[PDB]
Amino acid sequence: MNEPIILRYFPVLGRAQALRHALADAELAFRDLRIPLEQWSQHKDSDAGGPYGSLPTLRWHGVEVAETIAIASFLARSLGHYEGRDNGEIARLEAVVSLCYTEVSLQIAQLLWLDLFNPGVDLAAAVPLQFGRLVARLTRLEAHTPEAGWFGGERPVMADYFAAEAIEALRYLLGREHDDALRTRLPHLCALARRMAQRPALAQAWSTRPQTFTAHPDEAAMLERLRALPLAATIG
Amino acid sequence: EPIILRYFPVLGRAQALRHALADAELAFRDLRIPLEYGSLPTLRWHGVEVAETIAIASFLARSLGHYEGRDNGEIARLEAVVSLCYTEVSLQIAQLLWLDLFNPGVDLAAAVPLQFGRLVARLTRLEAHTPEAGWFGGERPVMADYFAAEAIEALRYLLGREHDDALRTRLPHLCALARRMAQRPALAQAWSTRPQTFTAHPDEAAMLERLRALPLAATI
Ligand SMILES: N[C@@H](CCC(=O)N[C@@H](CS)C(=O)NCC(=O)O)C(=O)O
Ligand SMILES: N[C@@H](CCC(=O)N[C@@H](CS)C(=O)NCC(=O)O)C(=O)O
Repeated sequence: MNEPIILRYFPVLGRAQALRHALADAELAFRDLRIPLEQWSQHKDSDAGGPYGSLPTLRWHGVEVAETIAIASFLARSLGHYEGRDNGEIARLEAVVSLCYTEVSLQIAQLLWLDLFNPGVDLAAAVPLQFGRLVARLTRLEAHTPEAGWFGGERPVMADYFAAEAIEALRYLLGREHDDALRTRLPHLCALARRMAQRPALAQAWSTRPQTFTAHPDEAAMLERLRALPLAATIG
Repeated sequence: EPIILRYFPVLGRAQALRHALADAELAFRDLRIPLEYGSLPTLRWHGVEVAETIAIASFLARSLGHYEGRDNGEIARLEAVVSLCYTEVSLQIAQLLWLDLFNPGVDLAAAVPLQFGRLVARLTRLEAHTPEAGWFGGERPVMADYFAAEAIEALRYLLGREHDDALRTRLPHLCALARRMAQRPALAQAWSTRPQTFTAHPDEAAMLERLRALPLAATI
């Protein structure tokens, strides 16, 4: 299993799934190292945890990299995603990653952890707000999402991998009942996520896709509480 | 003005970007939009519209020559500092101020020490890789420096002056870095027009009072 590329994260989707996709889709051999949370207090102050004792981390041919956003940009540079692009075009692609990570992936995770991080919170009041913000942000991304192909043009770049996982994150939270509503509000992002799921070089990644979004002890419990709430009316 | 930064008249997501523009040899309009992807901050730079705080930081890093002569691993160390400082510290400080408006019904006495605790631990990890002299950029400041210094000011803003002594004790090199940044001559005008509130909260003053009444210095 001894790879010169190593991506380290927990056995969950949260902050790293897009990064897994970028590496698999470039047909790089890499070790998808999934560190269990029970074993993580051992890795915090070791090399796997990196300078800041947090995940994800990447090792790329001897070079250690930390933090999801920095890794994304490092990979974009390393895979040629910015070749022939001026700073303005690059910044547009980095805005997409940044928006998907900050406003969607971290927020979906916060919604799942909301009880344990905000004791006594009224889910029925708090969720519609935070969720409504989250959909509003994706709604604006959708307005600049191309009808065909990728943010990267004829080929996918980091923005594409993050945008597709932002849709899967949202779909995971809502459940399959509400696919029709998503397709109505986010048609171009939905279609892009579908295209990404069909890429042959991602077949193994889909095959080994992690089941949960965070390491929440009972995430299934939290979801059914979240899905009891009227989130569909927020979309429409 | 060919360069315009648009944000609210508050610190939150933009002060570090104001500092990067001011510290460079550059005229820019600091456009401050009354508190009343359709989101801010935005930057216009010689005809180019840029959005999202992190992407603006990286755009300026490229434009201002911050990454010249650095390999990709080096660039990514700097970019991770910006990302830690903004997403794990500055954004979370904002979250604490908005906490009971966004999480109606929350018990602050249990919630805050935990979230404030995580936030401090992150900065303490960075403290260990902060230089004793100079900047993350070496001889001159880069974006990492501006964000790191605003992360400290954010924390200080939240605690209050009483607990300054304990901060230096926990985070000497970041405290020194932030101090050094404040005395850069090129930033004097920025400090002169420095906004007085961190967020666009309806009544932040009142919210601060509530937060400081909790046992916050215990977290250090
Ligand atoms: N056509 C399907 C759902 C289509 C759909 O909504 N697909 C999007 C969600 S916006 C998606 O999940 N894409 C990933 C995939 O289907 O592979 C149905 O009849 O319910
Ligand atoms: N040491 C001074 C206080 C200055 C101070 O607060 N220094 C650090 C504490 S972390 C700081 O935040 N400096 C940033 C600044 O000068 O704006 C005093 O007590 O008279």
